Amino acid sequence: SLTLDVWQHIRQEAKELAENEPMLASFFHSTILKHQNLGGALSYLLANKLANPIMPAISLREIIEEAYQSNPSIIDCAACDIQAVRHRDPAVELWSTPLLYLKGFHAIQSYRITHYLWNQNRKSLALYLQNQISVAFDVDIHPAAKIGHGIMFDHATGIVVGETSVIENDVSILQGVTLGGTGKESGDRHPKVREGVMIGAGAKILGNIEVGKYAKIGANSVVLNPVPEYATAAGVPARIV
Amino acid sequence: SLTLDVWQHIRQEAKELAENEPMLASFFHSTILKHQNLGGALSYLLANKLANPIMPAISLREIIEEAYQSNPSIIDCAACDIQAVRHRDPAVELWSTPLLYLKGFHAIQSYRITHYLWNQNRKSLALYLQNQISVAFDVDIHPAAKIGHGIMFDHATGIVVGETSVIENDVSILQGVTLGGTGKESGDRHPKVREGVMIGAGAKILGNIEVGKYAKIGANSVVLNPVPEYATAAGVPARIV
Amino acid sequence: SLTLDVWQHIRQEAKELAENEPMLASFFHSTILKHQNLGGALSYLLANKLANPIMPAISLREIIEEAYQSNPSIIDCAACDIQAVRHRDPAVELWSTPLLYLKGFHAIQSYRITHYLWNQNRKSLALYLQNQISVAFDVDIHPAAKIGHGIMFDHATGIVVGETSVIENDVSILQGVTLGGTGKESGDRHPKVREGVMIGAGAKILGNIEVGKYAKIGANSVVLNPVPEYATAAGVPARIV
Amino acid sequence: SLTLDVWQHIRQEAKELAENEPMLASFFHSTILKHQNLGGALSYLLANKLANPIMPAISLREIIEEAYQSNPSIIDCAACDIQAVRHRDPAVELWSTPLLYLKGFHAIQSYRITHYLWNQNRKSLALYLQNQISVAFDVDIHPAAKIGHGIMFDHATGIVVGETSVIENDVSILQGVTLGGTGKESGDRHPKVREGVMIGAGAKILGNIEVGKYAKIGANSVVLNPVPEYATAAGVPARIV
Amino acid sequence: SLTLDVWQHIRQEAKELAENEPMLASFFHSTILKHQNLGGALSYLLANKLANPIMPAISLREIIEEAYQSNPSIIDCAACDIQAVRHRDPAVELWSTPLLYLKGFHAIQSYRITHYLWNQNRKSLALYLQNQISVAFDVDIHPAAKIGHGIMFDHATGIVVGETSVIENDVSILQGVTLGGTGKESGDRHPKVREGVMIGAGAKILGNIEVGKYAKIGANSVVLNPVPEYATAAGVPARIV
Amino acid sequence: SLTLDVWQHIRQEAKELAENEPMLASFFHSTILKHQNLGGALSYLLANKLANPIMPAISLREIIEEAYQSNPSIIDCAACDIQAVRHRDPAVELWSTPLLYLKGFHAIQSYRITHYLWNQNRKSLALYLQNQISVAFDVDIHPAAKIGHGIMFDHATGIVVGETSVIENDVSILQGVTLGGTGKESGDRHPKVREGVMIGAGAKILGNIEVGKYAKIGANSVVLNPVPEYATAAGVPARIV
Repeated sequence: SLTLDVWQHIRQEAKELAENEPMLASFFHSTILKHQNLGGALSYLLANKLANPIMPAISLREIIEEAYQSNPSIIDCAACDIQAVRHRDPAVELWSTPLLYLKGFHAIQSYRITHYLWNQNRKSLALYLQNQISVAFDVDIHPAAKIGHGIMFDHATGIVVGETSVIENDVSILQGVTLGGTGKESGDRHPKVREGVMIGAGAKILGNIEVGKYAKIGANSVVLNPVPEYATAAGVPARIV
Repeated sequence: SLTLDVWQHIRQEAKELAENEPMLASFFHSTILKHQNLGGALSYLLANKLANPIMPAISLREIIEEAYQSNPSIIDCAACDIQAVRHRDPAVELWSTPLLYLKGFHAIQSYRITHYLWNQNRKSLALYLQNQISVAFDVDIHPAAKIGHGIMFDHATGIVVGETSVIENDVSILQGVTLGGTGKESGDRHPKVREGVMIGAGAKILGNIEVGKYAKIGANSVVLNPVPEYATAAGVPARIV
Repeated sequence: SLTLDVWQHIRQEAKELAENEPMLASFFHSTILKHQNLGGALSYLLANKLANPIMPAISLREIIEEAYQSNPSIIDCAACDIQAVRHRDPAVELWSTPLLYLKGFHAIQSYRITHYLWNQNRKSLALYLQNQISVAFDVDIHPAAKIGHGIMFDHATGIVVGETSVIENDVSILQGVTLGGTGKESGDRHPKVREGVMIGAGAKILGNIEVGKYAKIGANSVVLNPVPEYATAAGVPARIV
Repeated sequence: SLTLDVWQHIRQEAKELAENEPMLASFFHSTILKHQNLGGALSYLLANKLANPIMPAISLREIIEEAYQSNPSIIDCAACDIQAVRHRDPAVELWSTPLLYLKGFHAIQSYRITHYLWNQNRKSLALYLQNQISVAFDVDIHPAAKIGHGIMFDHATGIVVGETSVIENDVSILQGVTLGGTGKESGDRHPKVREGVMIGAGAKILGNIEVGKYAKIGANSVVLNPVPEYATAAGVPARIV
Repeated sequence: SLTLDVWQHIRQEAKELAENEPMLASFFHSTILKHQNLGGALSYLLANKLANPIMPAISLREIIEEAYQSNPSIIDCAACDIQAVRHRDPAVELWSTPLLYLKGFHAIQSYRITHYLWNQNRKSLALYLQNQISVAFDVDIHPAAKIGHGIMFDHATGIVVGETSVIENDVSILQGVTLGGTGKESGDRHPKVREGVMIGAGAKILGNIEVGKYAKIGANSVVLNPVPEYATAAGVPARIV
Repeated sequence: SLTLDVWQHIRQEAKELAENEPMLASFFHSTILKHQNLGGALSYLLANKLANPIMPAISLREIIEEAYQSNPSIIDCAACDIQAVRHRDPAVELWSTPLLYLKGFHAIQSYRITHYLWNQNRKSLALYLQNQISVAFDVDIHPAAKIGHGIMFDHATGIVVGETSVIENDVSILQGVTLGGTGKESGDRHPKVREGVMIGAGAKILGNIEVGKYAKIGANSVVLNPVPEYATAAGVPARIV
C-alpha cells in the first residue's frame, strides 16, 4: 500500500513530465512507465548508475533483481525512503525526484544490495560495489552496517558510515557526516543512531556510542559521548544544549 | 571586454602548451584553438563532462549554446570567474587552467545553464542536470539559487547551495561549505552572502541570514546569526572576532 | 622485500577469491593473476580508473610504466601504503582490498604519477591528471606536494592537499581533511605533516605550519598554529589538550 | 524439447570452457551459466550486440524478452537454428559457438524480434533495429520477410533479404546472397525459397520466383527463373544442370 | 527548393512518429525536431555514427558543419539522394527513413565530407574518415572519387568505389558492386559511370571505361568493356543483350 | 631488417602528418611516435580496434604483446604486408596508411593473433576474436587457416577464408572473395592458394583444390577445379583461358 501508492504517484508524475519535456520523454518511459513496479525501476536506474565493464548494467541488474526476489522488503524501504525525503526536504516536491535524481537516495538503496550480498557471503562483490557506490555518489557505506527505513541522506556528498554502525528508522543525515571509529578499537567501534535522529551537515559521530531517539546533532559537531533521547548536541567537542 | 582579454590569453597559452605536450596537443586544438570565442570552448567542455546516454555531449552542447545565444552575459560571468580564480589562487598561474581543469569553476558555469533552464520552465531538465553536476564535480547547487560573477569555488568538493541562497559578486567559497537551511521552513530559508565575502573550508551557513559584504568566515564555522560587514566570524557556533 | 611479500599475499588471495566469485573471476585474473609484479597490476587499475577519451587507459598505462621503470621506489611506496591500510584500518583484512577497491589508496598512488610528471616538467599532463584524480576519487592533491610512504587516506572523499604541503611517512588522513591555505602568502603556505601524524575527519590544517611527529588532530579541528610532537589538538580553533 | 537439450549442452560446455580460459570465465558465467534457459542467454547477448545510446542493452533486453513471453517459439527457432549450423558447418563443433560468436545466427535471431515488432505495428522500432542489425552483423533483412526455423546464414556478410521474401524451414544461405528485387515492380517482388534449399556464396535471386524444395543454387549464380524441386541451378544467368 | 520541401516532409513525419513510439520519441526530437534545417540534422547523425575517441561526435560535427558552410551544395545532394532512394525503393515509404536508417545513404553523404576534405588538402583526415565510413557502413569510397547527386546505394554492403571513379547524377547501385581497377595501372584506372545507370547486385565494373547513360548492368556481371548508352549488359564476362 | 626500414618510414611520416593536421596530432604521437618499434604501435592499434568490455583494449594489448614476444616473426609479416599493400595498391602511397587506416590490413594482422592463440590451445579466445575481427573489419578468417606473408586483403569487405585454407606468400585478395568448402566432407576441404596468386573481386574458390603459383582468378569467378601455375581462370564456372 505504501509501496503501491508511491509507485502510482511516480507513474502519474512521469506521464505529465514526459509531455512537458520531449528531450527527456524516452528517459521517463524507459526508466518508469514501461516498468510494472518500483523494483523494476530502481534496479534499472541503479544498474545504470553503477555499471562498469567489469560488471555492466545489464548483468548487474540481475544481481539486484535476485536480491529483491529473495528479500522483497528492500524495495519497501526504498518506498519509505522516497516518501521520507519528499516530506522532509522542502526542495523536493515530486515523488519521482528522489527516484530519478537524488544521489543520497541512490546511495542508500545501493547499500541495501551490498548488505544483502555481504550476508550471502558474496563479500568480494559487496566490496566491489561499495567502491562503485562511493565513486558514483560520493557516499561510503560499509556493507555490514545496519540501516532501517525512512532514511534521508540529504545531498549525500561526503557521508561515511562504518562497518559496525547502526541507523534505525526515520533518521536524517546531511552532507559531510561521519559515523564512527575512534583511533583505537576493533570489534564494535561505531555509533548507534536510534530512530528519528536529525544529524546536521558536517557532524562527526565517533565511537560505539548511543545517539538517543529524536536527538538533534548540530552542524560540524564532534560527538564523542552518548546523547540522551530528545536532546540537542552542538559544538566541538559536542555539549548537550 | 574581460571575455576577449581572457580569451586571447587562453589561446596564446594553448599554442605553447600544445607545442610542449604532444599527448595533449589535439585536446588543446579541439577544445580551444579551433573555436572562435569563449562560448564555443565552454559549451564543448561542459557538454563533455556532463554527458550521459540520456543526453549525450553533442546534444547537450545545443542546449548550452541556446543559453549563451539568448543570455550572453553567462559567458561574461565565466570570464570573471576565470580571472577571479587565477587572481585569488596562488597555485593557478595560467588563465587556461580554470577553463580546462578546475571542477569548481566547471560546476558554477554548469549551474548557470541550469538556472537559465529553470527560469524557462524546463525544470525536469534542470533537475536532471543538477544531478549530473553533483556527480561530475561533487558540487550541489540548486538551479533556483542566485549567483553573481567573479565567484571562486576552490577545490569545490562538498559544496552545497540551497534553493533560496543568494551569492553576490566577488565571493570566494572553499571545499565543504554549505549554504542554508534550518530544519524549520519552507519559503525563503537560505543565506544571502553579500559581495566580496570569503568563506573558509567546511563552514556551514544556515538560515535566512545576512553575511555582510567583505566578511570572513573561518574554516569549519557554523554561522547561525547575521554577520556584519567587514566582520570576521569563527567557531562552532560562530562568534564575531 | 616488502614489495615481493605483499605481492605474493595478493596473488594468494586472488586465486581463492576467483574460486568463490565467478562474477569477478576474470577481473581477478586480468588485474592480478596474469601480471608478474605489483607495478603491472597497479598501472592496469589506475589506467582504467583515470581513463578518458582525451587519454584512454591504453596510453595512460604506458606513462605510468615509464614512471615505474625509471623510478622503482614509487611501487615500493604502494606496498607500504597497502600494508599501512591493512594494519591500521580494522575493516580491512585482505591485502588485495586496498589495491582493488579503496579510492584513497588509488588517489595516493595516482598522485605519485602526477608528482613524477611535475618533476619532469610535464605540467600540462600533471594538471590534466590532477583533475582526473579529483573527479574519479574526489581527492584533490597538487602534483608538487611531497608525500612519503606508509600513508593512509582512509575513506578519502573531500581530501585536499595543497601545492606546498609535505606529508612524511606513516601519516593517517581521514575524509574531509584539508591541508593548507590562508591569505595572500605565496611561496610556502601549506602545512608540514610529520611522521606518524593522525588527522581526524573534517580537520582543516591551514598555513605554513608544522604538525609534529605522532600528533593527533581531532575531528573537525581547525589547526592554525604549529602542533607539538606527540600532542593532541582539538576544537575550533584547535587548542592543545 | 530441442530447446532444453540444446540448452543443457550449452551449460555443460560453458563450465568446461570457463575452467580452460580464465580471461573469459566471467563472460561464460554472465552470458550462460547464471541464466535459467536459452531465452535469458539469447536476450542478453542480442541486447549487448545491438545496443546504442538511443536504446541501451538494458532497455533492449526488456523489448526482446517481451517478444519471448508473447511468442516462445521464437526461442524454439533459435534452438533449431543452432542445431542447423552445428550440423551443416564442419568448422562448428560446440553448441555454444553459434550462440556466442556467429554473426549470421545473431542476425537471424535479431530479425525475429523485428518481425514481431513489425506485426505488432511498431514499425519505427522495427526499422531502427533493422539498421542496427545491418551495422552489427552486415546482414540486411527486412522485418516483413517470412523466415522459418532450421535456417543457417553461414558467415553471413552481405546477405540481403527483401520485404516480400519467404524462406521456408531448413534452408542454408551463404555470404553475399541477395534475395529479390527485379526491375521495378511493387507488391510481391521477392523469391520464395522452399524447404531445404542450399544457396551458394554470392548467388543473386531476383523477382517473385519459386526456388523449389531441396534445389541447389551454385556460387555467384543469378537466378531469374523458377527452379524446380531437387534441381541444381548454376551460372550467370542460371541454367538447370 | 527541393532541400526545403524534403526537410519539411521529414519534420512532419517526425512529429507523428514520435507520437506513436515513446521509446524513440527523444531520438526523433533530438535528431530532427529540435533542428532548424537538413544540414543540422545530417551533421548530428553522421557525427554520431562515425564517432570514435580519436575524434568524438561533438568535434566531428564542427568539421561536418564547416564543410556544409563552405559548400552548401553538399546538403542539396543529400536532399536529392533522399528523394531518389524513396522514389526508387518500393520498401522505403517515409522521407525520414533514408535520413535515419539507411546506411547506403549515410555512406554517400559521409564520402562528400571526405571529398571536401581531400580537396582542402586535409588528406590524413579524409583517410581517417574513409576508414570510419568503411567500418560503420561497410562501404569503401575513396575521397578523390567524383560522385554527383540523385545517387542511391541500396543496401550498401560491399560497395567499393575507386580513386578515379566518376558517378554522374541519378545512378543506382546495389550491394556488392565494385567500381574499377585492372591489371596494374596508375593514373585513371576506374570506370566513368554516366547518368541514369542502374547497376545490379554484385556487379563488378573494372577498368577506365564508359558505362553509357541509362545503361542497365546485370547482377554478378563483370563489365570489362565500354557499355553503350541505353544498353543492357549481362554475364561474366559481360556482353550486350 | 624490413621491419626497421618500414618503421623508420612510418615514424617520419607521422612527424610530418602530425605537424600538418592538429586534429590528429596526438593520434600520431600516441599511436606511432611514442612507441619504440612496430610491435608497440601494432598491438596498440589492434587492441583498440578489437576492444570490447568482455575484453578491453588494455587487457587485449597484453595478449597481443605476449604473442609478439614469444614469436617475433609475426611483426616481420606485418612489415611485409605493409610493403605488399603499398606497392600493389596504386591509391596507397604512404607507409603509414596501411598501419593506420586499412581494415584488410588490420584483419590479416588480427588473424595472426588468433592463429597464435589457436596454436596455444586457446580455442575459445581465438573464436571470441575471430568474431571481433569479423565485426570490426567485415572479414571472416578462421584462426586455423595458414596464411603466409606479403599478403594483401585489398578493401576487405566480404572476404571469407575457411578453417582448412592455405594462403602462401605474396597472394593478393580483393573484396567478396571466398575460400572453400563444397558440401559434405570434413578434414581438408578448403583451397590451397599458392605463392603470388591474384584473386579478383567476388571470386569464390571452393573445395580442396590447388590454385597454382602466379595464377589469376577473374572477378566473380567460381573455381571448382584446380588452376595450373600461371594460368588465368575466369567465368561461372571458371574455365582456364
